[PDB]
Amino acid sequence: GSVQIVYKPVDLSKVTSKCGSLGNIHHKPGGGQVEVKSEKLDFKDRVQSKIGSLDNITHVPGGGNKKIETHKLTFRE
Amino acid sequence: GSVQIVYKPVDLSKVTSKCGSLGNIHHKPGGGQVEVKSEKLDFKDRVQSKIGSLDNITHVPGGGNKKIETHKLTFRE
Amino acid sequence: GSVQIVYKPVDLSKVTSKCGSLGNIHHKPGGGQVEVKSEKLDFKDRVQSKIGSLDNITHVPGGGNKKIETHKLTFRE
Amino acid sequence: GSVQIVYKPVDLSKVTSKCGSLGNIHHKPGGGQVEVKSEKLDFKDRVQSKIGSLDNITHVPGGGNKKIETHKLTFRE
Amino acid sequence: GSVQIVYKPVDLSKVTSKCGSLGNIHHKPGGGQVEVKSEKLDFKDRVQSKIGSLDNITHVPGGGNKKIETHKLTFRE
Amino acid sequence: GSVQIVYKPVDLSKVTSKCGSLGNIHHKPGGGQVEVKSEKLDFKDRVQSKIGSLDNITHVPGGGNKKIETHKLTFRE
Amino acid sequence: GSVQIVYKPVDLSKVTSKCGSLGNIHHKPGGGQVEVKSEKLDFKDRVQSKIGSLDNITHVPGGGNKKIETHKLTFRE
Repeated sequence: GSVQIVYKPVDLSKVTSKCGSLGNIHHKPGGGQVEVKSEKLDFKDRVQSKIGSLDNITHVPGGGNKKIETHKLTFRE
Repeated sequence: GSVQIVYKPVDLSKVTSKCGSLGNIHHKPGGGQVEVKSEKLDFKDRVQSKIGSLDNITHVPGGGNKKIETHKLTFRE
Repeated sequence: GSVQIVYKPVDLSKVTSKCGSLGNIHHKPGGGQVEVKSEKLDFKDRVQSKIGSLDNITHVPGGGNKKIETHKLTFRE
Repeated sequence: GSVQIVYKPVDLSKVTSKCGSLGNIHHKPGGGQVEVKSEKLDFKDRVQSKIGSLDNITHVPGGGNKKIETHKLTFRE
Repeated sequence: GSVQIVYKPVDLSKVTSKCGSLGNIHHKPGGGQVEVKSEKLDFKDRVQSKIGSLDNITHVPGGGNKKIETHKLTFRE
Repeated sequence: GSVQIVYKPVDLSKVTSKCGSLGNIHHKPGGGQVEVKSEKLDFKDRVQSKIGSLDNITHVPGGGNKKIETHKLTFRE
Repeated sequence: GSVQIVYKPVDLSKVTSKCGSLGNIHHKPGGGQVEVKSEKLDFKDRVQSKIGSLDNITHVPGGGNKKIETHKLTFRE
């Protein structure tokens, strides 16, 4: 009683982006006020806590393109 | 009772980005005020805590492109 | 009862970025005020804590492109 | 009952970035004020704590490109 | 035809201020951004021009009290 | 036709200020950004021009009190 | 036709300030950024021009008190 498994994922994908020009991009924030009053914090296992923040990203890629691919062959006899 | 497994992922992907020019990108923040009053913090295991922050990224790649790929063959007899 | 396993990941990927020019990129922050009052901190195991910060990245790569790939064949008889 | 395992990852990847010119990149921060009042800190095991910081990176690579690859064959009889 | 003029201003004024204590006075500004683009300026005769300014007075007198008094006898025959 | 003029300003004024204590006075500015682009400036006669300034006075007198008094007898026959 | 003029300003003024103590006065500025681009400047006659300045006075007198007094008898026959 043979088990024969044949995983053959072929992937000829493409992800592609032509641009002429990005040009004028002003990002001109006027100041903030933030206040946070915590007493106790217990974080445990897997955490990300951005607590009490005032911030400004200006993320201008020259085409940001992204491809994700997850293959998984679990087997249990 | 033979177990024959054949994992053959072929991947001819591409991720691609032409640009002419990025040009003018002003990022001109006006100042902040942040206040954070914590008493106790216990972090444990796996943490990232950006607590009480005032900050300014200007991330301008010449095309940022990204490809992720995770293969996994677990087997349990 | 033979176990025959054959992991053959072929990967002909590419990640690619042409640019003409990046040019003018002003990042001109006006000053901050940050205040943080913690009493106790116990970090343990795996931590990253940026506490009480005021900061300014200007990360301008000439195309930042990135490829991740994780293969894993666990086997338990 | 023979166990035959054959891990043959072939990887013909490429990560690539042409640029003409990066050119004008001003990073002109105006000063900060930061205050941090901690009493006790106990860090343990694996930590990174940037506490109470005011800072300015200007990271301008000539194309920063990065490839990660982790292979792992655990086996337990 | 005699002209007899008799100016007799008597002034027994007082201006007065008792205080116990002034005590805690925090003046904690978070930073600014100002931009001014003038081409031509011609000022003439009597001017005060504070142009393009970012500033912070903290004027804490121990009682500031002020008395003005202007007398004037013009005469034209 | 005699002209008899008698200017007799008597002035018994007082300006006065008792204080116990001035005590805590924090003046803690977070940094600025100022930009001024003028082409031509012609000032003439009587001018004061504070152009393009970023500044911080902390003027704490021990009672600042001030008295002004201007007398003037013009006469034209 | 005699002109008889008698200017008799009597002035028994006082300006006065008792204080116990001035005590804690922190003046803790965080740095600035100033930019000024002028082409031509012609000042003439009576000028004061503080152009392009970043500065910090901490003027703490032990009571600053001030009295001004201007007398003037012009006469034209």
